[PDB]
Amino acid sequence: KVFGRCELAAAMKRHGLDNYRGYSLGNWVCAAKFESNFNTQATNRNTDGSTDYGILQINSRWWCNDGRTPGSRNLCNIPCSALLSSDITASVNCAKKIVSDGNGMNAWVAWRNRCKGTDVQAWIRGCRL
Ligand SMILES: [Cl-]
Ligand SMILES: [Cl-]
Ligand SMILES: [Cl-]
Ligand SMILES: [Cl-]
Ligand code: NA
Repeated sequence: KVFGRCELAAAMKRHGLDNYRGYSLGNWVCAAKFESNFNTQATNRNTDGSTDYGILQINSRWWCNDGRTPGSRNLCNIPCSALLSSDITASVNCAKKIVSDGNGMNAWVAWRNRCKGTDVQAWIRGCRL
């Protein structure tokens, strides 16, 4: 599913990401924009053999099981395929654990490089939320 900008903001708020760990909704929408272009089916293979899945491009090295990342963990206790669903619940629940792991949203390199220190509120501006 490719979400609209305001549609995704509302779904993220629905699932309790707005201001989760102090990160306003616009940070999460901006991260999703640059990780996946709002596409829940996004996947991207990394040089280490791990794969990133879903609208927040959650990586199989630590967070989900895909059966093909040797030595990896599954800290969200989910198959990586669950992160590709049109329902964002699994991606949100896993993102909450990632963002709580010590480095905040810096865990998403694209957030650090493309959202951090910008006017992230622009990503939710105009939306009925
Ligand atoms: Cl915001
Ligand atoms: Cl594996
Ligand atoms: Cl949803
Ligand atoms: Cl933080
Ligand atoms: Na894994």
